[PDB]
Order: sequence, then C-alpha cells, then structure tokens
Amino acid sequence: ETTRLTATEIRARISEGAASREEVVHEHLDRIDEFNALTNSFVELRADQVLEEARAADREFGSTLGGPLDGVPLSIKDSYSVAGLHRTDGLPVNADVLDAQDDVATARLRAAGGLVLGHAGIPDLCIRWNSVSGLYGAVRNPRDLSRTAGGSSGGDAANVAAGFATIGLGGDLGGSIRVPASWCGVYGFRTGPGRIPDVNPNGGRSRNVVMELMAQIGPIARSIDDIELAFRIMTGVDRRDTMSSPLGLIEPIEAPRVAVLRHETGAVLDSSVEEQLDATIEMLRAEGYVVEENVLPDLHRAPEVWAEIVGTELIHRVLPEVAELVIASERMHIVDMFGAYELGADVGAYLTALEERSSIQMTVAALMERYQLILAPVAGMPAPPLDFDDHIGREASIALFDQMRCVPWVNLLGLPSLALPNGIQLVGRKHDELTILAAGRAYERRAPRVEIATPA
Amino acid sequence: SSHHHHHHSSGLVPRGSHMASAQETTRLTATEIRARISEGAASREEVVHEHLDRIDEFNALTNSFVELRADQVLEEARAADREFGSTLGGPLDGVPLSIKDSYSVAGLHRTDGLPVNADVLDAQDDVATARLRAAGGLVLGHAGIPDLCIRWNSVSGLYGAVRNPRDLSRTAGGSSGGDAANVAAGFATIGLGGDLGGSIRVPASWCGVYGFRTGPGRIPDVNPNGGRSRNVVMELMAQIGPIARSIDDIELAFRIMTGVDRRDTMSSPLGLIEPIEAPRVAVLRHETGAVLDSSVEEQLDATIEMLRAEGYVVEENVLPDLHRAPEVWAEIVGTELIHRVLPEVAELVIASERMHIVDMFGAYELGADVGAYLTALEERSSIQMTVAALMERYQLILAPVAGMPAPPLDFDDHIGREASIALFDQMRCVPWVNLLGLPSLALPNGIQLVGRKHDELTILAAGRAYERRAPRVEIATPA
Repeated sequence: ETTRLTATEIRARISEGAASREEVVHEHLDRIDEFNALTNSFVELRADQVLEEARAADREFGSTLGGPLDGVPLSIKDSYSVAGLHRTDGLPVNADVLDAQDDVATARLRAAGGLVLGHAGIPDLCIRWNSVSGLYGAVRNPRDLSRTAGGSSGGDAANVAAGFATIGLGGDLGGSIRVPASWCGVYGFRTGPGRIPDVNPNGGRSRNVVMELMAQIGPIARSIDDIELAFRIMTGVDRRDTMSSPLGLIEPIEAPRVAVLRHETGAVLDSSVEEQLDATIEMLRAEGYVVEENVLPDLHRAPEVWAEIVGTELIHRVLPEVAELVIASERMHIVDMFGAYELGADVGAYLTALEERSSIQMTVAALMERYQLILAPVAGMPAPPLDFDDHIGREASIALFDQMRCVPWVNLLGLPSLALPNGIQLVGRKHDELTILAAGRAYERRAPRVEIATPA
Repeated sequence: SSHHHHHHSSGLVPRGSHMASAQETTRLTATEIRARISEGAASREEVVHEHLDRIDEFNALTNSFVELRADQVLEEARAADREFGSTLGGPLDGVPLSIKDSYSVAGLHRTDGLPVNADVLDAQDDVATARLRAAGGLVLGHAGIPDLCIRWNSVSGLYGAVRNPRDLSRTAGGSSGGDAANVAAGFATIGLGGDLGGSIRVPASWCGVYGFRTGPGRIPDVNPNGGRSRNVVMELMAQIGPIARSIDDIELAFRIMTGVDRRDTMSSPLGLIEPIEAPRVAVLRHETGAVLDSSVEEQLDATIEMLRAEGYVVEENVLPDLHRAPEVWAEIVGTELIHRVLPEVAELVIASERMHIVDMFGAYELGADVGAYLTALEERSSIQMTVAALMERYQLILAPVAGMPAPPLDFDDHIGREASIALFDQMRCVPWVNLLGLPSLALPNGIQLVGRKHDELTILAAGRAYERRAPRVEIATPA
C-alpha cells in the first residue's frame, strides 16, 4: 500500500498508471479512519476537499506528473495556516478561527502538487515536548501508545510514523521538530535562518524578534530524499518575513569535520542513547567522515540561556494573558520547568542574558569553522510515558530539562539541524543545510529503512 | 606643467596657466585624486602631506581628527610611491581616510570618548578598516565622537567638542561627527562611521556632506581585538557606512567594504542587488510626528522636484500614522541605556552625556519591568511588518533627516526634560530607519532616501537624481 512508501515511490506508481492520485489519497484516509482514534494525531481532516483535488488532477493530467509533490499526501501542523482549516494553538477559545489563506510554506507545498489531508495535533501554545491540547487531547506515539509522541510537532511526527501521510510540516523553537521526529522514529529537519519564510497572510500575533530568531520551519519524513524535496520546495524569499533571505542554497562542503557533543552542554544521557550516539559515530566514520570526540568547550550555559530567555517571556508576558485559556498541565509545565530558569521581573537581567546569547553564538560560530558539523543526541532518553511532564513539580522538571540539554542550544544559536530516526542529530552552521543532509544520507546508507508503525 | 598633455577641449589658454588654477587634493574627490596620481602630477606622499598640513593648520578649530598616525601613513604612501610610482594599485589607492574612533585601526586606540580607555591599543584593524586599507586607502587617523556614541553632538571627555567646519558655533552632529567634520573640512576624502539612531545621517547632513547608512548583511562588524558582546536587539539597529563628498566615493567605499565575514552573525554572503527599474517614492513629512522647520520642508520639496525631473513617480500623503516608530526606538534604546549602561559607566562619562541620556531617553524608557520591554519588542516587529508591506509599493521613502539645520553647540547641553522631548520631536524622521533595519542615504541638503533591506543600489541610483542637479559639495575652511 502507498501508506508504506516514500514520495518518489508513490509518484512512480502514479506515473506508471498503477495508482491514481485519488487511490493514493483513499489509502491514506482509510488508514487514518482505522487507526487515528488510537493516535489522535490528525485533529482536523479535509477528506472530501483533498479527494476533489486528487480527482481534479487525475482527470486533467492522468499519469503525467505535474509539480514535484503531485500525488503526495501531507500532514500540516495546526500552527501553519491551510486555507479552509482551523488554526487553534490547541485552545478551545480559538475553535472558530478558520483561515482563508495558506501560509507561504503551505502554499508552496500545495502549488507543487502536495495533497494536504488535514491538520496535526499540538500542545496548548506549542510550548511542550508532549502534544496535549484542550481542544483535541493527547497525541499518542504510534510506536508505543503508552508513550508521548513528543512536541510541539508531535501530531505531524505521529502521522508520518503511522503512515497517515508521507511528509509532515512542523516548526522548531526548542526541539519542536527534532524531539517528536526522533521519539516517533522518523526524520525531522529544522532548517536554518533565511531559507523558509514564516508568513501568515491571515494575520498572526506580532512576535518578539528574540523569539523569532530561534524558530524555524521544517519537514518531517521517512527518508532524506523526502526531507530534501520538501525543503527545496519551501525555500525562497518572501519579504513579508523579515528573517527571510534571497540567498541560495550552498552546495555540500567537501570533507567536513564532525565534532561530537556528548556531555559538554551538561546533558544527562541514558546508556541506550549513548549507544546510539556511538553507533552513529561508527556509521559516519565508515562513510569516510573524520569524527572527533572531546573537542568542544564547556557549553552548559547554552541550554540555560535559552531557558532564561524563553522562560522569562513565558512567565512575564504569556502566562499573564493565557493562564485561564490553557489546560492545567500546560500551565504547570511552564511554571515547574521554565520557572526554574526565568530571570525575574528586572529588565537588566534579561538584557544580560541577551548579551550572553550573542557571546555563545560567536564562540560556537568560530569553532564551527573547524567542525562544520556537530553530532549530538536529541533527547537524553527514549520516548517517555505520556505522563512524563504532567504535574511533576520543580525538582523533576529540572531533571527533565537536564535530560534535554542537547536540544535547545541549537535554537539559541540559530542553527539548522537534522534529527535522525535513532534520536541523534546533525547540527550545521547557518546556511549549510545541504552539508547536513549529505551527512544524513551517510546514516541512511547504513541504517535500516524507516518502516511505518501500525498503532495497536 | 610642461610634462603633461594639455587636452584640446581647453582652447588657446596656456597649459601652465590652466594648471595654476589646479586645486589642492584636499578639495578633490577620490577619482580626481587618483587621476592626478595616475598622470604623474601628484605622488601619494604629496597627497598625504597636503591633508596632514591642512589638519595641522585647522584641526585645533574643529577638533575632529583626534588621534593621527602621520608617520605611519606617510611611510605607507612613500612605500607605495617607491614601489609603484604613477601606477595605481587597488581601487582606493591614493585616497586619504578618516575612521571613527569606534572602528579598530592597528596602532590606534579605541576609546568611546572615555579617558579610562586611552590605554586600549589595538593590534589589529577591524574587518571594515582592513578592507579599505587592502584596497589602498590611506588612514590618517581616528575621528571624534561623543562619550558612549549616544548623542547627536560629538563631545567627549577625552577630546572635547567637535565643531562644525561650516560654522564653528554649531554642532557637527553625532555620533559620527568627527568623520563628517573631517570630510566637510577637506581633512580626508572619505570617512567611516556607523548609524544606530542617525549617527551617520545626522552629522553628514549637518556638515553638508553625503552619509550612507548601509543595510543588513552587507558590511560586517568584526573586531579581531575582541569587542564587547552586545544585545542582538541593539545589533539589529546599527550599520556601518561611509561619509563622502560625492556619490561615487560613497559607492566606492561601500563596494570595498561589502562581503561576508562569519565572525559577524549579521553578515551575509548575499551579493548586491541591481537597482529596481522604476521604483515609486513615498514622501515622509509629518507621518512620524516630526516638527520641521520651513527651510527643511523647502529642501524636501526641492528634492521631490529633482526626483520627478529624473523620471521618478513621487507620491505625498500615502504613508500611515507612524508616530510610534521613533518612540519605540527610544523605548528600546532608552531602557537599555538607563537600566544597563549608565549603572556600569556613569562615573566614567561626562555629565552632559549622562544628562542627555536621562533628560531625553528618560522620557521614553520603559522602567524596570521586563514585561514592558517585551511588549515594545513585539511592537517593533509589528511596525516592521507594516512598513515592509508598504515598501513593496513604495520601494523608496524620501524624508527629512533632522527637522532643523545644524543647531548651536550647546543645543543638547543640560537642557532638561521638556526641551529634550522638543528636540526628540525635531528628530522623528531619523531613528525609525534604525528601528526597522533599513538602509538610507543622507544627502548634503539634509534629506534622505530610505530603501528596503538589500536595496542599497536602488537608493544610490535615486541619490544621483539629486547629485545631477545640485551644486557640487565644496569643502569648508574652519574660521
């Protein structure tokens, strides 16, 4: 069935006349209807509408493929507007927010022929590594339904892992692509500054530049070719996003040196995660990369400064506004974890943190002239139980943060990173996305192909 | 004179007679200096001596060149002469430069105007300086600044007050006042400054020269000696750029300094974008709430007519109410100055600088609550998005710089809160440009052309509508 196949494989079936686009969509919709009650990962569907799109293309063009995503079913995170779908942030108060226009990233996927099946589940506010909302409930991991799918792009990761869609669209502010992609055993690519514009023609709330500098859009998929396809389609300037650039993609570096991050950000790692890190080092070396351990300086401040900057804003701006609109577990995750790092009410403390961010960014940029890739864990543990961050208190929330210290430094410093299905990531410099994907292909050449999960 | 051709376009007059009107190189543009060197009519050493001699005669009046490297630059010039003669090297070979105190020059001190920093001797050039020197530029020295580079009046504890060479009773502006004054006085051909709240445009306009604030990505700010770490918010609002007496010299310096350096997170490898075919121009007059003198409105109107004559479509009364834009700049900058900067350096800065910050920025600063600062950062993003959308239709904005011509030297000296608000209101066409991260060219008549991010060449092309029609910029002799 096409639910098990990559985008290239689906398109080959269509071009050979072995499947219609409508048949492909029906296969995915039927699988969703069978298993989505268990994962709760597709939270809003557009079944009739996407079948009409598929049929339209079948009738007009038949087996001739149009754009590069023609025939390919897609999952889109609730956060990214899709014309005719609701954009809620997980909140019951926003249940009536229905968008007239696609976001630019979504529009590019659809213009290329992509078939959007619906919107994917998220946590309230998209601030959580567990996709639990007031409006839709909890996303459950298709690999083990007792476990979190991660977050904030947990629904998209779950949809791709379950074979409900071929490619997903998420975003990453504090691991929000990489964490759920790894915990659901799929690829998740956080792009870097400039490449994919974040433009919502329906009117978003205005954001602090500091927060905008740390967030990037990216695809989730079961193969690197699908990651790259979606990445290339979405890349391109749009001057409605200040952060967008017309700079082209840069061809992969010849013989990049790889530095290994293990404990240098202070992360607390399970033995099983250390074993995957070691396995990935082995794979890269067998593919001819030079990989070096114990070359990075003490970077424990990097995830801390992320939490200070983000936490101060959540505690002093966001919670005061939305505390009554979010589920209690969301409020308490913010208070329990981000409350441990927030800087208090004094603007001077926040300004000092912003200076430290710049200092760390410059230090890491300088060392990445020698080590153009950093290989690191994503999470310090495999997918935890659904309740792992539910009303756990301050002490346990500090422990959770310590398990996640290989994640948010990437956001702080504005770097692209590919999460691999084994929970290890490849981080690159700004603008060096294709170098990252080349290293990803080295892992892909060595590890078994990603297979879909059947929720049970 | 007899060693040169006397071109036939000059009918009848003796060659020697014609040449007896040839002005000293202190009056010439970079192209004219280079033509004289290439013809064998001047050596580089001669050019440098002419400038250093003029500085020695008149710099006690302007106080604009604050730290010279006379012996060193003379050695550079002699070395280039001895090796290469009348053959030009790089595109800036033979051209004397002024560099703002802020930007490292190897063997000079970077002080921020503060006597405590008189021992900060830099071993290396900043990247921007290095690029100018590698192209052949001859750095004469460092130029004057205000304490902390936060003032539209270049007054320091270390060097005293820069005075306007066009009228010594008036301010030269700031914070790049020394460089504007050096260029206006004919002490150097090109100056290098920076612009956080008008710090190039204001002194350039008040000194009657061109000043170009470049935009995001183009010129890297890299100090190999180790600068202080800065808030990204402040970094997003500041850009380096040249000050000169012609647009060719602006463009030459800009092109030399442009190029990626990954030691500056804001630097981009993006190339220059060719000028837009037929950009529409929007006129900013009172839409940011500025209080404008009649004389400034007359220059704005004159410039509209020059642009229309060149073929630009120029529209008035098309901008929305943008009075919040300069206010948000003052809120963001002021809060950092009052809650971070002054607590650390108040004892090291001159009282008039501290009092300018309290009197003016204290009117806008947000207090100690981080929530208020975060709110202002959101508003900055909102305004930026709004203006970016408008600038898809109006790719250039024509605006005053200051609301008045160069004020008296004491215009911001211990003036108090109410007078400081009035001064801010006169300057409201200035700092919105910084807030939103936009390039802008200030013309010598105190009017500016603002463009979108990455659109520097479109701006310079529009500036040439003025240069084609206006009298050439002439140097002033301080008296």
